[PDB]
Amino acid sequence: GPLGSMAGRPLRIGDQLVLEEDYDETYIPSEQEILEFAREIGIDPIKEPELMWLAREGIVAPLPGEWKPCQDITGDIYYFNFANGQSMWDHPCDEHYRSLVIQERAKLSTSGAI
Repeated sequence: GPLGSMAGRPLRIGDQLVLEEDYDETYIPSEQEILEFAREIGIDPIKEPELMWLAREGIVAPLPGEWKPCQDITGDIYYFNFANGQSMWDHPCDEHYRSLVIQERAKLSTSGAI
């Protein structure tokens, strides 16, 4: 026996399929694509153009250097942090941009947001 903590962890090859491969940094998004990320992250860009400067940077921004997508053995896609050893079911940068929009909106509205 191990006479302490056991290391008999499960293994699979389907759990090794990482989806991070290509990304472009220099491309410029169209106004229709900036409006699409603004509407997707919860913004009304017709009345909230500050939160849409946030969305312009939003659509071009990549994931942090420790986080990347991978395949789960049930046949599904998820996100994993390789420095902390943590999983997520939504994009870490997308969840960050929603939180950043909400906090910027609360500051611009001086806690009187609607």
